[PDB]
This record gives sequence, C-alpha cells and structure tokens, in this order.
Amino acid sequence: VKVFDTKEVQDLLKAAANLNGDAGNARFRQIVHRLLSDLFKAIDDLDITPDEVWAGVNYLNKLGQDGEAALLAAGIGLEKYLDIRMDAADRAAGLDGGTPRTIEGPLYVAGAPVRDGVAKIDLDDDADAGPLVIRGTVTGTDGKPLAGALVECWHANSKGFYSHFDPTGAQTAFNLRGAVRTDANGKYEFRTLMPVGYGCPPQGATQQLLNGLGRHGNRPAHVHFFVSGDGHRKLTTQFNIEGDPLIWDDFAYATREELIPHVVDKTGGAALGMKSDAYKEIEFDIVLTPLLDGRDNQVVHRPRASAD
Amino acid sequence: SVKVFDTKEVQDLLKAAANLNGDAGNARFRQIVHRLLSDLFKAIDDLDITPDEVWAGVNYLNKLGQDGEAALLAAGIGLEKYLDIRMDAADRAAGLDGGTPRTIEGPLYVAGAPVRDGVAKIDLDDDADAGPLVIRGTVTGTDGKPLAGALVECWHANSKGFYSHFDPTGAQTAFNLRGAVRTDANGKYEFRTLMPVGYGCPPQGATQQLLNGLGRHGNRPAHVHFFVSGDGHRKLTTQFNIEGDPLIWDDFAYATREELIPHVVDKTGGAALGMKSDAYKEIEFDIVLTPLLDGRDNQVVHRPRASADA
Ligand SMILES: O=C1CC(Cl)=C(Cl)C[C@H]1O
Ligand SMILES: O=C1CC(Cl)=C(Cl)C[C@H]1O
Ligand SMILES: [Ca+2]
Ligand SMILES: [Ca+2]
Ligand SMILES: [Ca+2]
Ligand SMILES: [Ca+2]
Ligand SMILES: [Ca+2]
Ligand SMILES: [Ca+2]
Ligand SMILES: [Fe+3]
Ligand SMILES: [Fe+3]
Repeated sequence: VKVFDTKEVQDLLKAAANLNGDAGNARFRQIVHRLLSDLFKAIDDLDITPDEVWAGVNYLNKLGQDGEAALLAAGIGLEKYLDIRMDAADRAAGLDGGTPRTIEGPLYVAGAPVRDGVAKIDLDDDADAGPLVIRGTVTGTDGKPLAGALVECWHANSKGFYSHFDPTGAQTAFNLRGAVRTDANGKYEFRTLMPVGYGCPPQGATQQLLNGLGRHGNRPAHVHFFVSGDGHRKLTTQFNIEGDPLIWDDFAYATREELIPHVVDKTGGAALGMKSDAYKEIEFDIVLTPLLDGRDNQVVHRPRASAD
Repeated sequence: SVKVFDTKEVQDLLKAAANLNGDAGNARFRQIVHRLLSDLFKAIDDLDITPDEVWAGVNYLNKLGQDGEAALLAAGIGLEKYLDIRMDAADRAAGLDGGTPRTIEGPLYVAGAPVRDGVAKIDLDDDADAGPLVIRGTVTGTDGKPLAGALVECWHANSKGFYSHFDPTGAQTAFNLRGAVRTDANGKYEFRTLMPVGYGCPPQGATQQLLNGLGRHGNRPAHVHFFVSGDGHRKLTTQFNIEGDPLIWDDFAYATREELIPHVVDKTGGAALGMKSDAYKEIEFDIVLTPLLDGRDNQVVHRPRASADA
C-alpha cells in the first residue's frame, strides 16, 4: 500500500514536528520535519515492514549504548560527505594551494601539553612499534613560514589502539598525543612510534552494520592533525603511512593522494632520544589557508573527549 | 550554499558505503541503507545542514541509545502510529478490516505473566490512590461466534503512571498490573485491577529533550494495553483510553481512536469480588478477531520485548 501522500499522514508529520506550534526553534522543527518525512516516504516506497523498522530502532539503542554513533558517521561516509561539501565551498570561493582537509574521526582528546618546537609523545613502551620522527614546516598559501602555529597530532599504537580508548587497559594519559608550537622558521617535530591501522570494535554496533553490508571496518595506518595559527583557518587533516595495503580501501573513505608522504630510513636515533639508532622519518609540510575577513567559515564544534 | 548531492563523487560514495557493487550479500539491507543514507545526504545538501548541526544530531543518537529510548522516540514522533496507518491501509485493501481496531503497542510489554482461566486479578501491589476497576468482555470472530480459549493479555500503569519492570522509584512486584486470561467456553474474559493514570516520558531522557526542542509535551492519557490471540485468528494489538481524560485527544504518541474509548460504569458490590471498596468502576471491552487469511498472520509484529520470571 501507498499512504504517504494522504492527508492523515501529512497531518501526522506536521503535528509530530509541531510546525503549527507557538513560536519556537523553527530551524529545528524544519530539520525534524524533513528527516521524518523522508523516513516515512522511504518506508512507504520500499515497503519497509514493522519488523524491519523495530530492528532499526533496536539498532539505534545498541549504537548509543556502545557510544558509537560518530564511528558509524565515519563508516557510512557521512563524515567524508561533510568534507566534500566544505571542499566544494572552498573551490567555489577560488581557494587552492592549502593542504587538503580530511576527516577528524571520533578519537581526539583535548588537553595535551604544548611544547615548543619538538615533543616526544610516546609515553608507553610498545615493543612491536619502531621509532618514528614526524617533522615539517607550516606555511601560509603565500609561502611564508608561520611561527608560533599550533600543530597537534594523535595516532594509534601497534595494536591499533589510542590512549583514552584502549579496551585492553588504560594507557598513560596522552600517550601518542601531542601539541607543538612551531619555531621561528615554521618548524615542528614529533618523536613517536609508528602507528598501525585498526578495526572497529568487532562486537560493536558499527561493525554489526558493516557486517550486514558485507564490508570490513578497518583503516590503514595514519596520523591525525589539527593545525592552527593567527590569521589562518584551522586545518583538520591526516597522513597515511605509505605502502599500507588498505590505503585505498579505508572504511571511512578518508585517503587523499596528497596526504601520503615518503618514509625515509635514518640513523642517529639515540642522540634524538629514540629507542634505537635506526628509525623512520616522515617530512610532512603543511600549508594553511588565511582567514576571510577575520572569519573561519569551516571550523567544526563537536563533542570531544578531554583529559588532564 | 553549495549543492553537491548529484555529483559523481557523492553518488559513488553512497554506492560504496552501502556496498551496492559488492559480492553477493544482503541485497535488501543494502537497498534500505542506500536509500536512507541518500535521503540523509540530500537533506543535508538541501537544507545546508552544517557540520556543527550534524555532530549535534550524532551526539543525540548516542544519548538516545544510552538512555535506551529509541522505541519511546519512535512513538513520540509518530513512527509507531505510522506503521499502524500502513497496516490499516493494507487491511482495507484486503478486506481484513472487520475486527476491533488496532493501535500501538508501545515499548512496555513484558512476557511471562501468569495466565488464568476466565478471570484474573492483576493488582499485586497496593496503590492507595487508585480505585478498583473491572475490565471484562467477550471475544468473538468477525462472524460473531465466541472464541473459547483465546488469550487476552493486559498491561497498564499504576496511579503514579509507572509500569512494573519499568518503575524508576522502586521495584514493583513482578507482573503487577500485567495479566493474561484464557477465555471461557463462551468467549468471556475478566480482569480485576486498579484504575491507571497517564504519564509522561522520563523528563531528563532523550525523547523529552527532543520534544522540548520542538515545543511539545511528552504525556499520554490513561489507558490499558491489550494483546488478543487465538487459534485460527490474527493477533490483535490494541488499547483503550479511560473516558474523560483531558489528554485523550492530545496524546504525544498519537494512539487514540474514537472506537477505543469505552463507557465507564459505576458499580457497587466490590467486596464480594475481592475489591478493596464497595464502589468500583467497570469497563466492558469486547474484542472481534479476524480469521487468518491463508493460514498465516501477516500483520503480527516481532520486536525486542522484555521478559521476566513470575
Ligand atoms: O582513529 C580512528 C578511529 C575511527 Cl573508528 C575512525 Cl572512524 C577514524 C579513525 O581515524
Ligand atoms: O506505556 C506507554 C509509554 C510510552 Cl513511552 C509509550 Cl510510547 C506508549 C505508552 O503506551
Ligand atoms: Ca591560489
Ligand atoms: Ca615512558
Ligand atoms: Ca597496555
Ligand atoms: Ca526525496
Ligand atoms: Ca493488594
Ligand atoms: Ca484473591
Ligand atoms: Fe585514527
Ligand atoms: Fe502505556
């Protein structure tokens, strides 16, 4: 049967969204009416059964009980889609030359201590991860180095786990998480260990949905960044570790070809405080976009974990 | 505002995310996911929904599930009623619209209540503020003949608006105000209970947070829930509302039906029936069940339901 176009259904949608209500949050009512209307039409069009609907309702309970709604947002492409719309806006405005954005993901932790120029961020021993230096120069789109810019990174350990989100046991606070203010020449450096990519929690709601679609829930090895500086927009980006077999099969659709730097083998590690003489080095330079009339039209406010 | 939805990049992303071009799998599930995601992406594009707005919605979904309230929200934004509208329309088209009208189940059924023959007393806990109530009727098929041994199940709230197994102020006795009766040889059932009071959504929970955002209340009028089943017939999900409740036509779950507001009668003689006062109220609520078409019930609903041991 098809009922969506009937007066009874359209009146129910108007009442459920309180479109005819006293002055209120008009924007919220507009969004709720649109999403509810679309859901009702999809149920009608695809003949979605009550059993199927209640299975979707039950899934929403599990999704939130697991705390995984933002992980699902990445896994079904919604987080990438937000980047697509931001990129389209920048393109229409004539912007080029900045380091490409990519997704934040759900695992930022606020409050990491800020160091000048260089930070050692591996606080916990990890025998299976080799030492890694990440270094680079931050500039603006005019090519000039940005001094005092804030470069933040976070990444996983050799088991694919992040501090504050490790199910096998608590890591030291801010393990593999750090913030550096660039030096006078725009330079930043992190001394860390090499990340390994991971999968979604195997019994969690995100992987349950992915299993139902026939999809894996894995990401290639990567390092996250936030980069900010006076006169410039905040950049959310990442880089992928070259050579990872999942680099073009990320379940969160986040890989970009300009964000895959070369990995160089180096010696002299002990004088840098690394745990072995031989280590890997990645040079990741970063270009920030200036503000427009003092405004950052793309910084994102969302719930984020914190720690002391 | 940009418009990207109808670009190859976005359509390719939707196909990958729902795995449309994947190896053999659950095509139906992939079809539903692709449709829901596509509509969501189009709505974000059409209404210029900002990342901050999207992450607030994602955060709400986390709170909804953490509260265990997705089924309460399904009732509150009309989705549960909408499923009834579609079932009613299918019944009308098939000629299976001759029985007592359906209405929503709601999320508070509990399996395992004790069953009695003919008559059941289901108020196990005292409730000084609720007066005694007899609910009785006859179960027939659409041809009018009584159905013997049909199962009539009842559940409802106490005077504070709380159900057993879902009372936040303290545990009720298992299956307080929950019972089942097997009809007698002439189709009769009777419940002896206490009068329910209507209630509201948990005030701090996700459902009321969203309703507050819309400017709506989260209250229901007083009512009694029923399942009725019997061999050879479809399972009926229905309710009745208590006459005179001011919320009767302003139910936050849109479940009231004019056919399901029975006359309440004042009676005396309660003590002889095991009621706590001489005066009591009686509601007659007859049930007409539809015979199975082709031996199968194609409107019965399987959903997660609580259960308990008596
Ligand atoms: O750190 C990460 C963990 C998860 Cl689940 C996503 Cl979705 C992104 C990735 O960067
Ligand atoms: O028992 C009830 C409680 C809630 Cl929340 C709904 Cl939605 C329906 C009503 O029958
Ligand atoms: Ca340029
Ligand atoms: Ca240490
Ligand atoms: Ca450990
Ligand atoms: Ca549409
Ligand atoms: Ca008693
Ligand atoms: Ca007794
Ligand atoms: Fe990550
Ligand atoms: Fe109820």
